[PDB]
Amino acid sequence: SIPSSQYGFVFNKQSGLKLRNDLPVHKPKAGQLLLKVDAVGLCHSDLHVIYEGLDCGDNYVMGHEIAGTVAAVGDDVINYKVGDRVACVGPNGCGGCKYCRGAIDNVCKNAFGDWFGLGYDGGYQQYLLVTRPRNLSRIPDNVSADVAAASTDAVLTPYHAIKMAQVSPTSNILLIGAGGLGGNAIQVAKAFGAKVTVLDKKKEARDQAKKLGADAVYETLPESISPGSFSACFDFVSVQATFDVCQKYVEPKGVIMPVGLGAPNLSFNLGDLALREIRILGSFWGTTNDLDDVLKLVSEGKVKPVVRSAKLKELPEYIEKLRNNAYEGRVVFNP
Amino acid sequence: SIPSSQYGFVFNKQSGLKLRNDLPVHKPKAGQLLLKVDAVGLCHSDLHVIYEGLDCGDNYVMGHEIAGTVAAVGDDVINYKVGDRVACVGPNGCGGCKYCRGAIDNVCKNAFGDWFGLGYDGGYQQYLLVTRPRNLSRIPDNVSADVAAASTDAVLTPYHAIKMAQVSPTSNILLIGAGGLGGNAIQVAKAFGAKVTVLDKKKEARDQAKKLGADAVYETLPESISPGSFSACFDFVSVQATFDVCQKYVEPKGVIMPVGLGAPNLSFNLGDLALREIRILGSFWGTTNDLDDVLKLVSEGKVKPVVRSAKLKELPEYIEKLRNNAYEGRVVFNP
Amino acid sequence: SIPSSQYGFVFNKQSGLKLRNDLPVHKPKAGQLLLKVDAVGLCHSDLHVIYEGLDCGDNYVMGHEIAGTVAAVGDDVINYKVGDRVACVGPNGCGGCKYCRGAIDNVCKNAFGDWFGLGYDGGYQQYLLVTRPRNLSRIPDNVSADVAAASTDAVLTPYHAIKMAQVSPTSNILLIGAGGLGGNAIQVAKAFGAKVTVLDKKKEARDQAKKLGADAVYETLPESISPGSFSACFDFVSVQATFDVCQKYVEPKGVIMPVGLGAPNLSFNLGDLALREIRILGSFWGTTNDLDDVLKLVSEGKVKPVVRSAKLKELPEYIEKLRNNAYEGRVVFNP
Amino acid sequence: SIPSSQYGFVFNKQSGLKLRNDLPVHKPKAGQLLLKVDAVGLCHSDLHVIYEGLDCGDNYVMGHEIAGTVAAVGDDVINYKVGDRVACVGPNGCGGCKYCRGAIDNVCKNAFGDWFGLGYDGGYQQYLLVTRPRNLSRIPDNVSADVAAASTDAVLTPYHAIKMAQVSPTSNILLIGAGGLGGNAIQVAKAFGAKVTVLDKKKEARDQAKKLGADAVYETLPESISPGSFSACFDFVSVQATFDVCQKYVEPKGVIMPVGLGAPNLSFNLGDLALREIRILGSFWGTTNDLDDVLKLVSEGKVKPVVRSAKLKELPEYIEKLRNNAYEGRVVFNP
Ligand SMILES: NC(=O)c1ccc[n+]([C@@H]2O[C@H](COP(=O)([O-])OP(=O)(O)OC[C@H]3O[C@@H](n4cnc5c(N)ncnc54)[C@H](O)[C@@H]3O)[C@@H](O)[C@H]2O)c1
Ligand SMILES: NC(=O)c1ccc[n+]([C@@H]2O[C@H](COP(=O)([O-])OP(=O)(O)OC[C@H]3O[C@@H](n4cnc5c(N)ncnc54)[C@H](O)[C@@H]3O)[C@@H](O)[C@H]2O)c1
Ligand SMILES: NC(=O)c1ccc[n+]([C@@H]2O[C@H](COP(=O)([O-])OP(=O)(O)OC[C@H]3O[C@@H](n4cnc5c(N)ncnc54)[C@H](O)[C@@H]3O)[C@@H](O)[C@H]2O)c1
Ligand SMILES: NC(=O)c1ccc[n+]([C@@H]2O[C@H](COP(=O)([O-])OP(=O)(O)OC[C@H]3O[C@@H](n4cnc5c(N)ncnc54)[C@H](O)[C@@H]3O)[C@@H](O)[C@H]2O)c1
Ligand SMILES: [Zn+2]
Ligand SMILES: [Zn+2]
Ligand SMILES: [Zn+2]
Ligand SMILES: [Zn+2]
Ligand SMILES: [Zn+2]
Ligand SMILES: [Zn+2]
Ligand SMILES: [Zn+2]
Ligand SMILES: [Zn+2]
Repeated sequence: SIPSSQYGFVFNKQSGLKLRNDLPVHKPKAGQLLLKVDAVGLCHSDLHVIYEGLDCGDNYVMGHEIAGTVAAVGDDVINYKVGDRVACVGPNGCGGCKYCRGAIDNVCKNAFGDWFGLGYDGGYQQYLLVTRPRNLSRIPDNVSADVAAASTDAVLTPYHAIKMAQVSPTSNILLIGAGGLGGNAIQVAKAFGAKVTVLDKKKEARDQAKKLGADAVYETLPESISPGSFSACFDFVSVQATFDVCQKYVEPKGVIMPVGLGAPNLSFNLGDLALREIRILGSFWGTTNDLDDVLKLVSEGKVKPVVRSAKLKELPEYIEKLRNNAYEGRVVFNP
Repeated sequence: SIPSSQYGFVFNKQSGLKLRNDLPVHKPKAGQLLLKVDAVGLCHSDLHVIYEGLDCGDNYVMGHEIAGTVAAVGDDVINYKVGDRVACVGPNGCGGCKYCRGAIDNVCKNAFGDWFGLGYDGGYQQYLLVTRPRNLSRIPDNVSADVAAASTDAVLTPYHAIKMAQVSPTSNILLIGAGGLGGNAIQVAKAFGAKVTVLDKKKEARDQAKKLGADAVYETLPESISPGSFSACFDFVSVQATFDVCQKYVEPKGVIMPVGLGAPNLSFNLGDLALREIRILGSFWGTTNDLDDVLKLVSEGKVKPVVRSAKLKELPEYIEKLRNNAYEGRVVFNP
Repeated sequence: SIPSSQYGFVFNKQSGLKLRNDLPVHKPKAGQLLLKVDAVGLCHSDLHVIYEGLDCGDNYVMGHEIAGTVAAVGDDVINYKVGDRVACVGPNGCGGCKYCRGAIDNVCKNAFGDWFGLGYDGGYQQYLLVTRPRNLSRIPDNVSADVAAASTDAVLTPYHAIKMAQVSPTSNILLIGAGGLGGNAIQVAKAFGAKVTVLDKKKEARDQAKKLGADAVYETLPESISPGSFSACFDFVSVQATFDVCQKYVEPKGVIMPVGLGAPNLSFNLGDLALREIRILGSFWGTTNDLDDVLKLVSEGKVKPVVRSAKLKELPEYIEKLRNNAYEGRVVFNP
Repeated sequence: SIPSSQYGFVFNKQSGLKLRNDLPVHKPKAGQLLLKVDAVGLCHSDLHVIYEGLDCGDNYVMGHEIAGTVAAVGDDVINYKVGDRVACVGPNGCGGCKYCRGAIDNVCKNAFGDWFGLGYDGGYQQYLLVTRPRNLSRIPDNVSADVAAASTDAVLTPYHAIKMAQVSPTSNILLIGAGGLGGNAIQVAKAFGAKVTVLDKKKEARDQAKKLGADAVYETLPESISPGSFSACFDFVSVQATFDVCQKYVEPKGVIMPVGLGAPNLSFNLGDLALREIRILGSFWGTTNDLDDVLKLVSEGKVKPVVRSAKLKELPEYIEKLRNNAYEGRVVFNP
């Protein structure tokens, strides 16, 4: 049956993220549903929230890569039934604004500060109350919870960005960072037919980037590669040093995608951006529609997320390891 | 008759901009044509180059807003003939690469730095040798040399940016700076149907902005105006302070156009740009096709450039005035 | 107060459109609301349903240009309150599908056959039950019901089409038909900044087109006009003769918009369409977001719908006049 | 050495396509070059010209899929050298109009009726005079002349259309016709990552379609496939019946690409195109930039044109087999 209480990690600004053993298990009201978390991923963004002032709100269960099984549905829920395996659409769009009707519910202003695991409660618990079921994607039968969870951000974000940049078979792109996101960016990009060059400061990540399909992998681009030669540069790190590499190597009218959140601000050379018409396109998570596209690509085997799983109570240990860039790929937790 | 020597203003990194009374006038070889300058405009970019280290080559006659009359055509040229009134397409693209064949001849790599008045010789002289006649647009009979001169940049640049921003009747835009480019941007934007709000530190510029069609003008945007409510923000100043205004007032997925070149670098808030998918689009001058459109808009009266003229030998006195923001609109010179 | 029974014109396949005196006044369930019709427009499409046997469904109150005031809201409805003046979004999207969330709720497969007044009940009655209020747009205070009504189709449709064609100040377009939609297409197009040439076989319509802002109006295009010289051709008639005019005068890569529905099938010259890459884009009504864009353009005075009002009971007399192209612009009715 | 006379096939409205053993060998004038034809392909289009009067001009050497080696260069030709292996860009744009500058040199008006082998002389000869060298693309060393010839149209045309339709990894497309163009369209579509369904009346073609990578291949779509379920429908046949299939199976807002020229006219159901906003996009050959993209994709092994070669003098025989749809893929000839 479904318990009266549960354990989970709650984030509070004065105490950080804390394990709580006596959390309530909400019973879904009309239009809501209860999701039993099967897998929740750890995104590097949680590190920015907890340790670097990335402000998303206060006192909420973290964990935004959520995959679970419908455990209970409130009155009026007809689209979902207990037993349905689903993954959460991070942005948690309101569903009624011009954004949520305009194919871009990821930037819904009403939902700003109310994202799953980033403002609103997330997956670092046993039972998640979903107030808006519209923000759910059905997980295909052949896709595991662990992979589905990673798919909601580690894959979704790169997919959304790559789609936005309109990558194609004539694309010659550069990806900076081959971690959780970068690793899936490689596979998504290859699916679009692009040539992919990867940069990463960690040898292990570089080795993995190669196994995943990257056409070229380096720690530092050789002097032999020409500046202003890439059609698109996706920066999954976003510190000034990496942004500078993108601006140097992107071709005229090419695009720079600062997906990474490694700094509060970044500067660009104005004379260069203007005269060569470089485009800096912000990209955030992904849309409800994108998620459906994504789970389909994973299901069909085009994207295989590097995932490793562990018990949810081991989370603090893995956060520490992540802080030290001590592992490759993604790690997901089973509550 | 065509003289064998001329006067003009030559820019050198060591001696700045200097008047030369012994510049050479060369009959055009095959493929080339000699243009007699009728009007050449003074753009603020010239101030950046002469006084602020904006790197635009060395050792060439300045003046990049050029309108004139063909004085001689080399053999092989059959697209133009003596007497034709034409305006120069600044970027001076090679016309044979993938950029030039791809509707973006303004970002041609082969020709990077080979720009009229900003790398290659320009209009601050009596005769300009044009080596690539393809980079000329016919001036309509009812458009004066003075107006056509201003149109090649002051009107062309903002037209190119607005067009790139896909401005429309549903647009709510903010323009910062109502000088040479700004005043014309107001008119172009109104032609596209946008609502225009202008910011300028100088009363005279605000008044002109208003006379030209701006819906609202201010020295300081009222703090009560909702942040993130403009679909596009065109910054024709580009210093850190104005860029910050753009990022604060641009709506989600909206666009920031840093057309101005007032600083070597500009920084943007990373979390804001990413989470709200803000776009920063570099825009440079205009294309050959763009200029034809611009000259048609001007001939039709949709854009009426604010212009006043003087003898080219008065350039020094006007450079100082523009440097002190002493006049409104554009100033053009007649050699 | 709210009456128990009402009058309205119900459409049935056996007996056509007949006036009823015993129509119930539905009490809105949860999530629904009751709209008191203040103004309802007569569209030419209604004639296709009544006389050309255009199958939209059967046994429903017609009238799809709807404007009114909220008379009652069921439980749960909080986005609307009795007294709110709103206009119906014709397509009546379901809201949950990928089309409705994808910025294109006008083609929602789920709501096919359930559009206001064209499958589902409409505005040719006193009180309309609104099952899905997401399909409503608030009417600005300075916009009358009568004008709002015409805005939901007469204006909305050509707006949506014109926007799709990406018209701009460089566009040279041709519109065929200056009636309900045509007259507004003229205004919306001028707003977009395009030069507009209009064709209409009726002098009174040509006279009005000129008054509305058309740059040139004719019955037949003069020989002086070159073929393939229009960037876009909007056909609000759509019979083979008018389509032929479009394909002959549209320029290479240009677009033809068969907005009109005057024929079951139309043919195009394949050789011409392929070699000159002509585009034929289908356009249907408008989206919820389009209507907000539209009502705003009207409130701002950019579009002044030629509207004339009469009492709903006079509908029959007016349908006959429309059948005979006896009047110009739109006629809307006050219940 | 270069002979003073040659043989080739000339088309005339009166005598049809006839072999000539006394054709002159043109000496290149300045800016022009002579090309030694290494391989020329037979496109079904040639049949329409010979037998069905698609009138492209008169008295010209046919054969528009051209690959060869520069035999001679006139004075001033600098970008090309004797011995350079190049493939002709069919449309043979003028290079100086707004279309050629606007990334669409394939619809250049000045060049209408002056295309390689279709108005202007083509490849069914030994030495072709190229009056406009801009319409050449370098053949990579690892691409044979036979394959390159096929790439100038059999691959280029479908590449252009597929690029235009913006196919992607989430695309579910239908291709009708698996001949010369069809077979390559399958390969190009896969490189873009789309799911492909092919239709061909001929068994051998279906069998080849399967070997080329189509996900599903049929003679007739099984009743188990839902109408309006394809994102894009490419018709490489274009007879009323195939178009009808496209209109029935394309999903809302989907696109129909009538690339085939199997009929002088085609009709579309207006009610259906309008309500489901179906798009019909004309597509013609390819652009100079498209060919560079294509030869690169071929060189990279992503597209392997099914090609079989024969002596040019055997052309009369193969034209007959093609009329009889007797062989699969493309057949190219060696002069
Ligand atoms: N824009 C969005 O919507 C969005 C969504 C998810 C994550 N993110 C951001 O993306 C970034 C990465 O997420 P992640 O989970 O993949 O982190 P990760 O820990 O899983 O992987 C990080 C990788 O970056 C590499 N790296 C770090 N600094 C580098 C440098 N200076 N040069 C080269 N390589 C470097 C590391 O070696 C590591 O392999 C984070 O900053 C996160 O906040 C953004
Ligand atoms: N991207 C391009 O291709 C391109 C082409 C031309 C010019 N530009 C750049 O555009 C900028 C303006 O060109 P211009 O000739 O119009 O300058 P201008 O001197 O003709 O007009 C400048 C205007 O900006 C206003 N202004 C200055 N600082 C301001 C501030 N902090 N806040 C608000 N308003 C301010 C001034 O009062 C004045 O009205 C220059 O930096 C120039 O280099 C760029
Ligand atoms: N696609 C859509 O979503 C949509 C929405 C509404 C209406 N429509 C269609 O648009 C068309 C017009 O609607 P309306 O209410 O504005 O019609 P209308 O009666 O209000 O105006 C019709 C005008 O077309 C002119 N006209 C008719 N035949 C002509 C011809 N052969 N040549 C030149 N001019 C001609 C008439 O003189 C008249 O001025 C109808 O066919 C309607 O079904 C389509
Ligand atoms: N628009 C352009 O720019 C362009 C460029 C080249 C060719 N084309 C046109 O494309 C068409 C095909 O060119 P091609 O060289 O590939 O022809 P092809 O002879 O090489 O191959 C034709 C294929 O179509 C199949 N087919 C014919 N009728 C069919 C039907 N009713 N249903 C299903 N399958 C059918 C045949 O079995 C054959 O496999 C021609 O009409 C040609 O004119 C257009
Ligand atoms: Zn994340
Ligand atoms: Zn929302
Ligand atoms: Zn300038
Ligand atoms: Zn170039
Ligand atoms: Zn209607
Ligand atoms: Zn829907
Ligand atoms: Zn062909
Ligand atoms: Zn041309």
